[PDB]
Amino acid sequence: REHWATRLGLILAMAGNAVGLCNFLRFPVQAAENGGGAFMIPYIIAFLLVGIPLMWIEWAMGRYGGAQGHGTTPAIFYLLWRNRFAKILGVFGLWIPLVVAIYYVYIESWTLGFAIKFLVGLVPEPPPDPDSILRPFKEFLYSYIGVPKGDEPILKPSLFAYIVFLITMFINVSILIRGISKGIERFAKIAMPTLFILAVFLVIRVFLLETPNGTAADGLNFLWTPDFEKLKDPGVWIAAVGQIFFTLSLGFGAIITYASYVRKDQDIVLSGLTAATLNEKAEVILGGSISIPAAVAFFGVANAVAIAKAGAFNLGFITLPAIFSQTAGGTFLGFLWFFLLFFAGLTSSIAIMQPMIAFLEDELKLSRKHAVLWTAAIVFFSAHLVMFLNKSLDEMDFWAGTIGVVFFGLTELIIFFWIFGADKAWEEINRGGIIKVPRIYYYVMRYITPAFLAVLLVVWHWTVWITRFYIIGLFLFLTFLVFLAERR
Ligand SMILES: CC(C)C[C@H](N)C(=O)O
Ligand code: NA
Ligand code: NA
Repeated sequence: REHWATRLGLILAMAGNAVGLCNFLRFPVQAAENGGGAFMIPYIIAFLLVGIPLMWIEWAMGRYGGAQGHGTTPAIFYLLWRNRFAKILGVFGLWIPLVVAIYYVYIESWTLGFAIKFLVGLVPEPPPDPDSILRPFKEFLYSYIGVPKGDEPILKPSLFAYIVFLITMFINVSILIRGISKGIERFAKIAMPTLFILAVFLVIRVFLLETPNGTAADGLNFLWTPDFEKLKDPGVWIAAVGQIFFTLSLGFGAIITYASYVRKDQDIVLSGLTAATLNEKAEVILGGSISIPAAVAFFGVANAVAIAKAGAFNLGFITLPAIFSQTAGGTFLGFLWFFLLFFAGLTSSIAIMQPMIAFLEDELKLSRKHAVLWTAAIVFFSAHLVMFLNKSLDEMDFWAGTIGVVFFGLTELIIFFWIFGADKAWEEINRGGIIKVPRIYYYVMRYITPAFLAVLLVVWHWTVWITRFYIIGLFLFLTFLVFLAERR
């Protein structure tokens, strides 16, 4: 079984797992929609009551499974809970990452194509009224992905977009087929410093922005001024816990698969804490200080919130490049932004496609080459439904990327800390750690986190069926594979 070569390499690979498109695309939108600073206070709390404990739990479950040669949740749930329903629940740990990747890699291909076109300078040229500049870029995006012009929910991606998607899939395959250390870790050691440097440069350049409508400091103040009145609103807590799940890759089965290659005796407490802290630094500091500060600097706080309500794609692929186009060297700055997004999306897509590869390797005894190639074939085939059927991405992100991840985090917490045991799980978490988990977190993992998640869950066109029917089929397919494994 493969193992990580260096501890720093493991930290950077886990950071690349956590640091992705969400940090720079969803967190600005979710923070601006929930009142700026009024969203930051619960988010941090959700990081302390939900994020870190589930991170440690997934690390421990991954290492525990990998010690016995099982990297995926169908087998790890059965190890922690000897029951067929445990395998059925673990099938979600393969279904969620695959379905998520099916469109995540397409968005990553978007970022790659935009980076290419901005480096070559094949960008729209607006004339010297905000709509006068936003419309050329908007249409620029609409021609790339093929937004429907009429009532039919049919997408028509450009040939360049399809070729760039092929290239993105090829890059993911070239990274994954080389293995854990020689592929994921080696690429992480290069991509993470690049990501941080690009994010820091963009943060500085955006902080240097100022128009008669405001400054980037105004956006930073809007994002960092606490509003204790909105602590009463449950929707802020819903958004905060959901964003924590999305940014820390919790409930996607990826952290478990990555930790399954950590050796039996290696540390998981300090390592996972450092990885989560790096991701939080990148998203909260760097990711949050690019889009929203520039939007506030060019339009003010109210118009920036109104633009953020339009969606993550509209802010990341239309509004920010249009804003950059009004500054000296703005095309190159947009190229830097899209290259940052592409490296983030790549370091996340390899991580969310690794679970299926690990399942095929451990449970069906497929070689790494065959496993990577078959996973790539499945993802590339299924991605056409997202590429051509409108709102299929929305359905996949709702069922697998939103409901599925939260329910799966709750399920893994219940299986590890209630079914498998509380003292056993705690000792497995703290075994071999450079530092020890604070004792209070025990009562956070056993009582506070599941009750929090349950309370928040409780308080929380026909073509959609086309997507649903498909992804359900995928689940069945995966189940059949599990069945075959059990018969082998
Ligand atoms: C699906 C996950 C890889 C997403 C990742 N946590 C991100 O920030 O984009
Ligand atoms: Na993240
Ligand atoms: Na990443």
